[PDB]
Amino acid sequence: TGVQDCYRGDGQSYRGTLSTTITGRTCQSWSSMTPHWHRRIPLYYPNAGLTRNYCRNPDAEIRPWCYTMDPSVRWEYCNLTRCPVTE
Ligand SMILES: O=C(O)[C@@H](Cc1ccccc1)[C@H]1CCNC1
Repeated sequence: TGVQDCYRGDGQSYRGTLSTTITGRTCQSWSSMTPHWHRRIPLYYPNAGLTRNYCRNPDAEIRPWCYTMDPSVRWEYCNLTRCPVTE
């Protein structure tokens, strides 16, 4: 058996609710500008599902990511694995 939650391709299609980074930090809400001010917002990325603080990939990084709630760490890849391509 595989995982319950995972991304496919580069994860631009990911619409799950994972909200922690590879180091366990909490993702910052996309609509919030604190601790990090940014432009990965629906104004610029209207198709990308930038909702709550869920891991997403609006700008075609290699895998899903988020800004973090740690003021010293702007962004990280999320703690999300790639869905098995095969059985
Ligand atoms: O830090 C950011 O907001 C951007 C890059 C950026 C830095 C400075 C100015 C504009 C863009 C990253 C987040 C993950 N993908 C690109």
